[PDB]
Amino acid sequence: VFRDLRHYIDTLTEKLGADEVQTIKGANWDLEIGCITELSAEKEGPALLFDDIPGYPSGHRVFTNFMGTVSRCAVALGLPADTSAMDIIRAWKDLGKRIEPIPPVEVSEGAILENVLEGDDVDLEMFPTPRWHDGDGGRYIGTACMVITRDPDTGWVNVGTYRGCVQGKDRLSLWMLGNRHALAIAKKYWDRGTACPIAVVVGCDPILTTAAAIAAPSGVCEYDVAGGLRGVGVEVISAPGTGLPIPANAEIVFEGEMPPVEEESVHEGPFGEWTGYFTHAGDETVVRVQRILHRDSPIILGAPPMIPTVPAGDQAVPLYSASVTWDHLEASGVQNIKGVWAYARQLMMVISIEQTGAGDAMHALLAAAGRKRTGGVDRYFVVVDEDIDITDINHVLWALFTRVDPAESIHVLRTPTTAIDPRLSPAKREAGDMSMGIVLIDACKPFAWKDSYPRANRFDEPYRAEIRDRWKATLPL
Amino acid sequence: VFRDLRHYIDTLTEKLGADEVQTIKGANWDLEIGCITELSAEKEGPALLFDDIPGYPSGHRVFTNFMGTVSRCAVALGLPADTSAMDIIRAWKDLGKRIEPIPPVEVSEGAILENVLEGDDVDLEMFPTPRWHDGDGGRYIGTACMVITRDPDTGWVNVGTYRGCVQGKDRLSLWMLGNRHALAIAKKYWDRGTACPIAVVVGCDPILTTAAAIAAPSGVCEYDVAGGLRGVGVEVISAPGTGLPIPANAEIVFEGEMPPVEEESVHEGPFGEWTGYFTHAGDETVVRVQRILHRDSPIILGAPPMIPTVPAGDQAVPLYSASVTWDHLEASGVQNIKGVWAYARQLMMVISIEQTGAGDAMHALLAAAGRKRTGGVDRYFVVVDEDIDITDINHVLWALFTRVDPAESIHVLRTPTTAIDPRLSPAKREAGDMSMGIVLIDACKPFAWKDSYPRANRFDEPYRAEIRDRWKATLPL
Amino acid sequence: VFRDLRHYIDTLTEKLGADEVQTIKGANWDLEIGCITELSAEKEGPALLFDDIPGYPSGHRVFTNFMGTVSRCAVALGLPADTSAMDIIRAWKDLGKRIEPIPPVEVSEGAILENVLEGDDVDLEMFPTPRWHDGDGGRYIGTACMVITRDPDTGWVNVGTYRGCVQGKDRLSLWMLGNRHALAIAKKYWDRGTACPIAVVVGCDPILTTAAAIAAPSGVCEYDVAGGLRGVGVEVISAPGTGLPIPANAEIVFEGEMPPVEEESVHEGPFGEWTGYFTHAGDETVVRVQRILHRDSPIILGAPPMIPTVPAGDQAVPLYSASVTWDHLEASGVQNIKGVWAYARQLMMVISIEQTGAGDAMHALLAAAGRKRTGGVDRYFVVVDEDIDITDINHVLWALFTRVDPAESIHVLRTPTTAIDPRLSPAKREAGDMSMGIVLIDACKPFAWKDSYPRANRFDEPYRAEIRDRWKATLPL
Ligand SMILES: Cc1cc2c3c(c1C)C(C)(C)CC=[N+]3c1c([nH]c(=O)[nH]c1=O)N2C[C@H](O)[C@H](O)[C@H](O)COP(=O)(O)O
Ligand SMILES: Cc1cc2c3c(c1C)C(C)(C)CC=[N+]3c1c([nH]c(=O)[nH]c1=O)N2C[C@H](O)[C@H](O)[C@H](O)COP(=O)(O)O
Ligand SMILES: Cc1cc2c3c(c1C)C(C)(C)CC=[N+]3c1c([nH]c(=O)[nH]c1=O)N2C[C@H](O)[C@H](O)[C@H](O)COP(=O)(O)O
Ligand SMILES: [Mn+2]
Ligand SMILES: [Mn+2]
Ligand SMILES: [Mn+2]
Ligand code: NA
Ligand code: NA
Ligand code: NA
Repeated sequence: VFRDLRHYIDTLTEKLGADEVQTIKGANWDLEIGCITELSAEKEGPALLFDDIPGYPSGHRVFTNFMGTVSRCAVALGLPADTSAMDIIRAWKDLGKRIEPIPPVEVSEGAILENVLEGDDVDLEMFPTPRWHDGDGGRYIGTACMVITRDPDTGWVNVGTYRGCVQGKDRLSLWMLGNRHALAIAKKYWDRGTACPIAVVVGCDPILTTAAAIAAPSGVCEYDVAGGLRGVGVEVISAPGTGLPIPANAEIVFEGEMPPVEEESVHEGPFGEWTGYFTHAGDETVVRVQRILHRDSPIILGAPPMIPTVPAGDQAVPLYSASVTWDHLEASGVQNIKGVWAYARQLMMVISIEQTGAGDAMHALLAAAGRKRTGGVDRYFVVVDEDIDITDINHVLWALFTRVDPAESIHVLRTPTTAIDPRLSPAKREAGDMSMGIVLIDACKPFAWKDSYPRANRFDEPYRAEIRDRWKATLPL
Repeated sequence: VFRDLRHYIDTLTEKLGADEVQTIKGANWDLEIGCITELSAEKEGPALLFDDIPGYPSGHRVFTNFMGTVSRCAVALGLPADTSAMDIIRAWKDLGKRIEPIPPVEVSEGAILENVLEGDDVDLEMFPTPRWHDGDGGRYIGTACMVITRDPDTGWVNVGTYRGCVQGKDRLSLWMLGNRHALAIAKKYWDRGTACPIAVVVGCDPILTTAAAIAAPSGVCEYDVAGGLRGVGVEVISAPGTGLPIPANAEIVFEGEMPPVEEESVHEGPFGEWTGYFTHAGDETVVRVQRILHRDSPIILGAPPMIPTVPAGDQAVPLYSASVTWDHLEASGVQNIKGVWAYARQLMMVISIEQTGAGDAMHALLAAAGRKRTGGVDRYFVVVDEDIDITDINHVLWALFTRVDPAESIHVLRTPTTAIDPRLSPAKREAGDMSMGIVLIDACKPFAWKDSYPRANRFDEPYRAEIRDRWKATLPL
Repeated sequence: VFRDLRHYIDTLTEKLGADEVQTIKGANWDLEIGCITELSAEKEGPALLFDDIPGYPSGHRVFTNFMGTVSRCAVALGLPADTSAMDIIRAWKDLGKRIEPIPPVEVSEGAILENVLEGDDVDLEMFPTPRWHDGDGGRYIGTACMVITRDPDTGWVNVGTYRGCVQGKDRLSLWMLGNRHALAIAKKYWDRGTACPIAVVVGCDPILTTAAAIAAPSGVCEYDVAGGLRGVGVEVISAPGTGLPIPANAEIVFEGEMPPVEEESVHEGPFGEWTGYFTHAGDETVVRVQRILHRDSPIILGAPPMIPTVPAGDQAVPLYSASVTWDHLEASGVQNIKGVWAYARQLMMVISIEQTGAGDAMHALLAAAGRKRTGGVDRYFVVVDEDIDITDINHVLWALFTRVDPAESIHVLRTPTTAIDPRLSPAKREAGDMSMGIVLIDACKPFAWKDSYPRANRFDEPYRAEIRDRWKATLPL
């Protein structure tokens, strides 16, 4: 529950020390910002606040890696700064069950109205938008962002997150996969020979984009869902030109209309997919930007895609993957679950149970492998006992390294993949052949003889936590 | 919604002709009744009403195979006599979602009070109980039955179905698997050095035992659930001796108490498990029978176990298996489901989808294989396209025979089984080794080339149904 | 040993009651007859005798499903109406060994001469020929039929069964696979610039077509073989126009000549292959029909292809498949064979042995899998112990469901298939790639521990037969 981006940054330095966010002066938008973000992300550095970008006025800032740590996700979710990775999951999972839609609160004034820019004054190049990676088609101002549209017939307002590239001083490309709600709406104003009116937020309260990104059902306005996660409706404004609701204290908004493909498209160069590879460039859907709103010292909220095994700068904890699988395991009557986690979004799913029967391990693997398809590359599935910290790749590895008989525990299944999968050959795709496969890896102590298992040389968790909280100041631990 | 067994039999002959139930005179309780039931069941004969059993008074009857057909399950569920097998599933599945507990209705009079028998008059041998199979430990009067107990502290009343063998003129053995609600309750009166008071119904309205058998949650009195499936609470009576609620128009009730194992057990010979094999004999939990209630011409409702690939005389349609898997496939986001069915309870699960993507088939297989473990022998899983009648073993076979590449479509998975599995070796069990396996068989037309699939030489379903309903009288069809 | 079709129908109602054959009035040749045949066949109804077909004179009849039951095959083979399925096999197998060629008996008069039709009077459309399935290329009067030709040089007369479609009022298409004896002969009269003279029988004594269908060696006139199975030579007539021998009391004969492909072909639409799929339409070999002979109230003997897992209306017992495999198992020194059966012609072969050694089961599987290739789709092979009724799909299933360890007993072999196989992809065929595979499934009680196998809950066979023959009238059983 944040007022705006700045309340969030503050909150971070309140709960974590002034070191938790660090301001960087004189990095360049071209490659340099992105490359810093990527390395800092790998090293779980501070959240980065980029200032005095050469060619740009002071306070014209970029904020990256803003939720690229466990402890950060906890603050953002407003739990104790020191809440465990798996506790966050437990929390998220259970929030899921007790949240009702709380609508946005109208509100009359707000920081978004400090600088409004119309007709000629509309220059997208005014922002210090980075070119995040060599090979991007342009500069992607719209990453951790909101794309807002209103259904004209009902009045549902849908906020989702589509990549937005700067295509000129008044054009912003968006890429929406076929099935996107924004597009569903959009087509109402097309089959009526108007444009589809749209606003697009490119910096603001991260809880809001956390929500924009949530795969909310149709008809359901993800503004409400945000209200749900914070507990009070979000402070909002009729955008002047289009009427659409935008955040009162947002950082930067573009308003205006998006016509049909057949009338104006632009070339939307590649950008990185979630699997850590560049997707395809095409002629994409573009928006004519008619208004720019921005606060003084406007910050862009930047989440450029990284390879998925790097901490994800916009939520390092895999909230959705971990939690939704966990609900499926329960529904699938798997028992004594101690934890569910995902590395690289969903490419290794990990499950920690307490085995009470011979079939538990294989039952959890098949359960996890059969859950609701999402992003359509699946690969590894790993079950382990209740003494493995599955949020700690090292610990999971040691289990894969020391509790797996490869002749018995590795189950390679031959199954199809999806076009998105970087490992499908041109020859295969073209022939409609989607064969890939998955691995079910049973890394559990064998049940028949579990009590006879060699004992781990490692401190128990309680003690680990006694020493941690005792040697708090002194030493990272 | 039946008044009693006799309303049900009537209903059967009303909806199906007087041929649907047939009365059999002069078969013997020893083997002969059972053996007739088994063959008639295989041939989907009439529901059998056994009369003039030698050594027994007229009207002392046995009723078997009472729901051993699709069309019978439909009448019992009170849908059109001619409702399709899969329509029944669709119905059951959806009833599941709209039923609330409707409690039993007290009622003052009823047919159960025509003959009450106390102290010396209590002779279990009075009933023409069959010895259903050679190898049964005795005569099993308690098959399609209700075992009623009341929790003394709360007052929850639990009705479940445990095998009941006649162990003398006043003793009835029951076998309850460790985790049975009756036993949960029972242990309250043991840890208090009283017996556990119990009544046991051995003939009555089959909807009632349909419900007794439903794996209802703890705390939940499956009398209510019966109320749910019929739409009105069930007509019921405080049994005189124990207070427990029993059906007003029931056929035969035994009331009395069951002490702890350590005080009186009996040898409870084998009887057939659901997998079509004899389980183990042991010293079992026994009930001292103190009252016998029975109507004039009392009928025993008999469901002896058959091998599971025979039509199950007590519900030939696999209501629970088919429906609960279907809910899991939905939850697991499998789509365009046309049908789910099970042969031999759950040993082949079959799923009919309409493929819209390369991964559908394997996704449905894994989804089904990971669902909530129940009876703990799993074996085959089969997915097919939307033109297969999966309720017709012949049609499913032809798909397994003509749409499976064995080198690509048969996925043998190595997984553990449970002690109940007749194929686990003594050597394995003793060593705690439960290895068995399952098969995922993709019997779908290959998606990459589906439109090029050879065309089936078989009448479309609409036409099949035009000719069927047109040539109705004339010819079985 | 039947006089003609009518002696056969009679024989059926003599041995089985008047219910065994049922006369159907006012079904239409277009689809309706076929669709009734198919459903009645699935339900093992009566043999169907179709009368008063709209547009057609009375007694112009169609007879289907004429041998679509075990008990029917027994009557046809003239054994006790109640001979077991496997007894029929045992009988067939052993007949095979004691039959010598008994030639046809000349005879002077016969029912075939009641109506002869020449030049203009030749109208094939006169018969109430059904269009058996939607998708057939025309109406297939020639299904359960005889195609008779005489070798001009030697005088061998060959009768085989090729599909015959009505192609006009005086043209009948035949499709002969490359290697067919009729064609072998035919080519003698082509390489001599005459037509090949031919007669084609389309209703008659079913023993005769049983024989026409028998894959008799070259040089061997399958008229003789018929003599062998009945014990007396068959009553026969020089057809007037061509001289060829035809049955004295046949129902319907067409006589005339068939020229070479290059001189007159017709389009021979698809019809159903034995694997339950439509084959390819092509330009086919046609016969110019010059004579029509028919008895008063002439019946067409109709065996339309059904999917192979339906009871085959023309012999539900798989005489040839079951018996010839059985001889191979013997020759392959497999021992204590109790039974061999086939479902869907040959797509699951089943073998029942009495195991006396560790290697028996796998030895029977490989033996069966290596036998003489016939129709060129093979798929499943199943061995079981001597207590399985392998003629009862339910019983075989329960064995596959409860006696197979999938991790040990399922042997998938990678082997090529043939073009006929509906599951081979266009891409594969075109590349000359015939990979498919087969499964060897050992469903035997494991020998090492067989005596410890859980005991079947099912009535022994003797008793099953005591109750069956005791409760004969009373109840189907
Ligand atoms: C978090 C997030 C989600 C992206 C996304 C990105 C991020 C960071 C980017 C900016 C890094 C790369 C682009 N993204 C796209 C995307 N969906 C889409 O169709 N096109 C995209 O370009 N999504 C998915 C989208 O955010 C969620 O699936 C929404 O719930 C879908 O919105 P909707 O349900 O209202 O249609
Ligand atoms: C339909 C049915 C279910 C049997 C059953 C049978 C049938 C026909 C028989 C009579 C053929 C063989 C015996 N049965 C037993 C049984 N559960 C058990 O612990 N012991 C048994 O002997 N069950 C299971 C029981 O009916 C259901 O699982 C109940 O929902 C469990 O009751 P509860 O939930 O109240 O404890
Ligand atoms: C029983 C039977 C066998 C058919 C047959 C059918 C049936 C019902 C039909 C009518 C349903 C479909 C068509 N059939 C053809 C066929 N052989 C062939 O080359 N073309 C066919 O069209 N055969 C095979 C033929 O009957 C036997 O293989 C003969 O033994 C071969 O005759 P021959 O040995 O004298 O050449
Ligand atoms: Mn949405
Ligand atoms: Mn219960
Ligand atoms: Mn021949
Ligand atoms: Na969204
Ligand atoms: Na119950
Ligand atoms: Na032949």
